[PDB]
Amino acid sequence: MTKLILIRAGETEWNLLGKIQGCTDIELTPNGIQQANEVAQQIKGNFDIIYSSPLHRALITAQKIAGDKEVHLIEGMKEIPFGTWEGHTFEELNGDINYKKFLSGEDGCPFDSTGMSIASWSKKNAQLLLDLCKQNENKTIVCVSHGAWIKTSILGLLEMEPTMYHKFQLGNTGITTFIFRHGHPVLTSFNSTQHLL
Amino acid sequence: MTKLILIRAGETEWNLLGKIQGCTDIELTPNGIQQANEVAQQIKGNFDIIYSSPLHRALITAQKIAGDKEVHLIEGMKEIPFGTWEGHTFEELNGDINYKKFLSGEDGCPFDSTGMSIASWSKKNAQLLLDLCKQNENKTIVCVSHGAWIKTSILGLLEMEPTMYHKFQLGNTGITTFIFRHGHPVLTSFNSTQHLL
Repeated sequence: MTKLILIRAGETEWNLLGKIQGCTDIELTPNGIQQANEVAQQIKGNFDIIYSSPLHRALITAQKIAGDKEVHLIEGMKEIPFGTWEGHTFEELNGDINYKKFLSGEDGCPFDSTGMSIASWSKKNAQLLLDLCKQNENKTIVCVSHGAWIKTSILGLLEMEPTMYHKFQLGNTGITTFIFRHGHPVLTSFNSTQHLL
Repeated sequence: MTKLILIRAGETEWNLLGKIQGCTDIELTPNGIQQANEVAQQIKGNFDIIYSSPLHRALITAQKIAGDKEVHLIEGMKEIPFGTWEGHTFEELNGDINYKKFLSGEDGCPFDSTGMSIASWSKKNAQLLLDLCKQNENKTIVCVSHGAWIKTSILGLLEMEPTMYHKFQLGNTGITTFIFRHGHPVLTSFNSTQHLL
């Protein structure tokens, strides 16, 4: 009954460049809008309620999916801040100490100098998503958000070590779904992208 | 680049009952065959080599997908034996000590009285798939196999605790994909089933 659907925002120019957006409010590419429409077509109108991050790339994606429904903004669902890392590619971060930890597992995998980590964001976002699911018990919930945000959410809900973050790759408009088999969540799909051409 | 595609076999009557097949060679339902067509239609022959479990439910699904190509049998790809538990639902196993261990984590989560577990199958199936990937370095490899076999493969490739098995739910003709970034495997999709009508 209670079904959770996590959808990554559509494509942006910074995505194509490998440029870390984080909180930077970059707009969709024309292809990123096509992606939003194709994922909107896949979902049809199935969900009961749809939430979104307020960032444009996410919000526009959610509005295509929503069709006639309201899109409920959730600031908490905004992309994880990458701080100083924002504006750079990962290749440029090679001489960063916190990036060396981010990969290794040290200090729960720090996001630059944001004071926060894969470990903290996992607990935090998981707790958010669980509260939403309680709020909408026995409904199908769609949440449109971002790559880091969604990946930490997955680790959080499933209770996975922070270094598992680097073993999941999540695409633009990638569908990731949970159900709750006991009281705990169960992953039913991850990064389903068959709706794209 | 090396791409791995793990596909679960089509539906059977034992699947609809929640009945544990394991090694028993149950045939597809007419719907299971319709699923096999649909997944074959999605894949569109878009792979370089295809391997399969020799059990009919898997092999027939591989044959639909393969179309023109040869389906390479691998005995090691056959569904994990469930021994004692084969021919039963999970609800029937309530009084089994090994089933309580299978859930909890004890002894690497034993599969009945087979002398084997989620832990041992994880290492073993991980190992097999890596050898297959080495043999076909830089090709797109399809492997048709079964629920438990694929889930243990995921845990083994991603190096996860046996108990995580109960947090993944995989469907008939569910697509699951890996690539290899930095030498190590990265999950790009799990249980993608948008091809099903």
